[PDB]
Amino acid sequence: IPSLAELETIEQAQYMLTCLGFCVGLGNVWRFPYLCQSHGGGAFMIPFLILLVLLGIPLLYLEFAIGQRLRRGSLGVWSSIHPALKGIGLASMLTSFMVGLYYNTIISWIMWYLFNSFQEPLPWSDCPLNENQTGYVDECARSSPVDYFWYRETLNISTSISDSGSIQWWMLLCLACAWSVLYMCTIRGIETTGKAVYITSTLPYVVLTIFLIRGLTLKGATNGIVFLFTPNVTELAQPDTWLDAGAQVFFSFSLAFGGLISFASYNSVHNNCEKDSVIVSIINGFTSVYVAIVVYSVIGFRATQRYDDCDINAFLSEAVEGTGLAFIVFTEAITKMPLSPLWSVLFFIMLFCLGLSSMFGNMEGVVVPLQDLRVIPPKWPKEVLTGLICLGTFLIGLIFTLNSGQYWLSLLDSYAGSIPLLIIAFAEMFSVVWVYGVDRFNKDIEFMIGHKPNIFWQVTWRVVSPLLLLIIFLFFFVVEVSQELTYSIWDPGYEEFPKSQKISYPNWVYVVVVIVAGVPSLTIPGYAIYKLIRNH
Ligand SMILES: *[C@@H]1O[C@H](CO)[C@@H](O[C@@H]2O[C@H](CO)[C@@H](O)[C@H](O)[C@H]2NC(C)=O)[C@H](O)[C@H]1NC(C)=O
Repeated sequence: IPSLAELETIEQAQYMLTCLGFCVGLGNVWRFPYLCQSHGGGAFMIPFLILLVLLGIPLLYLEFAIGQRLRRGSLGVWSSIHPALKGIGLASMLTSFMVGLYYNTIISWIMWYLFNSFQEPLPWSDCPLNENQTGYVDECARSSPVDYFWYRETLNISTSISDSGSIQWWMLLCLACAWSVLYMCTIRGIETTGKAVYITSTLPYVVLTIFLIRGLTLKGATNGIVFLFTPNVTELAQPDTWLDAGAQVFFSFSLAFGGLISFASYNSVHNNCEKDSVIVSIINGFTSVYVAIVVYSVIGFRATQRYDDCDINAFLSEAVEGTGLAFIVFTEAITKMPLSPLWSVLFFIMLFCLGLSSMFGNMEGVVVPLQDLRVIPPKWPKEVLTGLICLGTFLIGLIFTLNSGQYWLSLLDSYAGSIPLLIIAFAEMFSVVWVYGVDRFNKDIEFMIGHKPNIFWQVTWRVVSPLLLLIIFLFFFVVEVSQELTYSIWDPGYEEFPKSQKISYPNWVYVVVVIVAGVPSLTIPGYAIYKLIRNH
């Protein structure tokens, strides 16, 4: 590590749009709303806000500050503190790959909808007629046409994770475009993104505002809004609610991934990373709540319309459930708009840009570290590494093109983007407070900011944050052993078809969990041992 001296000598609007790039993403617009409805609004929102202040901000500040200090990427930072801690960056890289795997699938879906958004009568605006034009399609009439276009016309979802059917070639063609668009950006887009984020980070708020204006003017919006902030104590006492809220914060802030550390690694040795952390954290949080208010306003409308056809509570709880919640909700909203096609295009364009940028940043979190690992003949240009990475991920991504793809994505998302992040977070915190030393840390921050971190930072970094990730971790093991795995299925032929049918995951589903959530979590401890033993 350089001496503080070595730094000061090696030293010799924008602020806000770079900051914006960190507050928006598919994690805040696609994942957040779906996880909320999974816990009945309030019971998720409340814990999520609590943990965004006690783990979010502290960890974010602790990331920006460590990478500003060491002037090294995530894989160099940890190895520098202590050599037996390379594992952290390695686990960071694995997690990044496992998220990019299904992040592109999301982006494939986004474009698909964009492709279908150039028709005066949008294809989800109503129900399709049977072969004899005798009535509406049954599955479509019992469910919503917006449900029908997501579940049948788009995904052609099966009824189990075991029933795979074929590969949805439409999805393939989009995913091919998504990966190709990604490869093109990785080769050149990188610099362009630095010049394009100025709109990609602003457009979201613009479009969301329009959708907020319509959402709040929809009958029943309030029913939705209040449901988002009235916690069901019983659910608020579930160890899985506090486990999911925990991971959501790390996924929204992009913490426990490595990008933020590398980003700060290129900041001035005197940049105030204490303000950056706060500003970014606040906006990122507002963004998620803002998106939830938009979505829940629409959910309220839909449910209220059914409580009218016929408590609203039950209706709201059974309005929209799953990963496609965002696609279904925002599409329903679009249908209720003048010249809908224009709005559909605007929305899918901004979502595609928000996704492309989010995915590009994630790709870096896989390629950069690999390059540093020096695991390839130097000759091989970054192109080779990137193309190879893209190709490999795309190949596995075909699992989501299957008719059971949605079931797969849900499974992976529930693990690949959860426990692993929690582990990395704790590891990082501990390594900086107990290995690197909190005292040294405080002095270094006092050298670049001028003052030592307040008591808040101290208590959070030393006790509260670590303790929280310990109890939440324990929860994970009281949930994995005290709750049989179950997933909802879309079976048109089933009593209360529109209702949810939570079936049990096959036994082979555990080998999947052990791979996605296990390898990255054990990468840190494994490497440590390797080094230690090798050290003797
Ligand atoms: C409030 O939340 C609780 C907690 O999830 C809900 O209770 C669940 O009800 C379902 C349906 O019968 C059961 O399968 C679960 O086992 C229950 N979980 C627990 C821990 O109680 C409840 O339905 C929600 N509704 C209310 C009362 O607001």
